[PDB]
Amino acid sequence: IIQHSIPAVELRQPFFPTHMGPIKLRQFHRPPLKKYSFGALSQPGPHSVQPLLKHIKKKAKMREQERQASGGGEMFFMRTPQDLTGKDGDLILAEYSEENGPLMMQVGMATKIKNYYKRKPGKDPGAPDCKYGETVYCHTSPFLGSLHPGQLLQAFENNLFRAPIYLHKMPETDFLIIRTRQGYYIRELVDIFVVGQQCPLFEVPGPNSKRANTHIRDFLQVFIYRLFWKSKDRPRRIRMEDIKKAFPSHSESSIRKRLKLCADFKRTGMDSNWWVLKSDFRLPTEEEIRAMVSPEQCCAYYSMIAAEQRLKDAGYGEKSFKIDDEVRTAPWNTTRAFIAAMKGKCLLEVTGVADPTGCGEGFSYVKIPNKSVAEHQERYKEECQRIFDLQNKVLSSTEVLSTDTD
DNA sequence: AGGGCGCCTATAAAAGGGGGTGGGGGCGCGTTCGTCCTCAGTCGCGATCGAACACTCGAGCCGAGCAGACGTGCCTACGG
Repeated sequence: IIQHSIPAVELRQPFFPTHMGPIKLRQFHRPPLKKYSFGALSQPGPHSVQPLLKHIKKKAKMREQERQASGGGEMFFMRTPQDLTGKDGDLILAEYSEENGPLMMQVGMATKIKNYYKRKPGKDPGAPDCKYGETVYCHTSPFLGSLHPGQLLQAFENNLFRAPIYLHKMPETDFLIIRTRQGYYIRELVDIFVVGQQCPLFEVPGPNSKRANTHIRDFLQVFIYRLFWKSKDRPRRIRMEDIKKAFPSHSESSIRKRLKLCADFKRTGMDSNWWVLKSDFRLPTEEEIRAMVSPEQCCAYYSMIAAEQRLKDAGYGEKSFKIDDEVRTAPWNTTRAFIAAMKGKCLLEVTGVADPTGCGEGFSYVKIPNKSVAEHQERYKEECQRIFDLQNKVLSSTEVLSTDTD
């Protein structure tokens, strides 16, 4: 059970962008430092980097007191955008080995760490302890390969994906800088996980699929309801211009569709007119709005449009998505293939063009039929096992390489 | 107790059975070989079932056009 932060659950901006142009899609999950137009750090010259130690201790203390003040047990702390800052709480880094994994979290979403352990035969004294995560004793593997007896494997686990992770040490040279309009802050950060290839648990839709079109529609609908809720006017009213600015690729006519059932156009002598909430229309509750569209569904959709943009950039037209190698790497194909195989509907290529590492240390998620048929499945498991073990060994290794001069 | 007289030894030849010994043939029984049958396995042929592909129909979405309303500008008429 995953409980996301309130800003994420509410699909607030900027945590959940309403629109992304080509540039943003290319930079998806890699935001570049952009200059500020105003505020302290818009100014030239040196700027102080501030310590956070007193602040970190204080927030931990305040949070624990709030915990004891009601009057123990479990509390949920991620209620406001302010609670999501890197400025307090314990922090880890996670570095993703896939250049563009099929699903990624937005800021404000939650994930668990699970410590998968397989018992040694006979008298097992229990799993080793880890600094992070909750131990899970598993007789069957949640991955493509099987755990060996006595093997502990850490992993990220959420509704988008499961992925093995490997704990490493941050280099002694490195610090985390947090940057706001107001100043820089610095934190020590020692724990950094390498993330291995994802096992997708959520299916990414194809471009212009019914699923995709239903999603943008519903997301637009949610944004609209939230606009009415934000309005302080009675009767509530919103401006077309504000919707168009958030959804610049929607025609005014398609926006009028979403508005015709809940609101009335009020014309004024000025090129700004209002849509006023109908007096017999009951605005959906917070709880009902949340049920309309989940953060996971937004993540699936984002994955599609970003991939679609990268494909266009590489010369692959919409008619391409009998199929080109590059199109096989698309998240709508890889997630579909992996999930089908998880349900026993087919097997996976494993060795193939969709291996995200390009060098045999990752899996190619491409459907092959279940179609000597005990040898067919034993060969699939053997190959899965080999790559599974290879990935764990390479990504957990502390060996120092050796810059490639090419 | 001893002399003579009986028998043995050797020679030829015939008569005919009968008896004895050895070899061959015939007859009967058993063994071996061949043929047939049965069983099992494999291959081929035919029929039936399942899967895949194609075609048709319906629904939805998008776009374009028209109408209405509002605002602004220009011209004409009315009022002071």
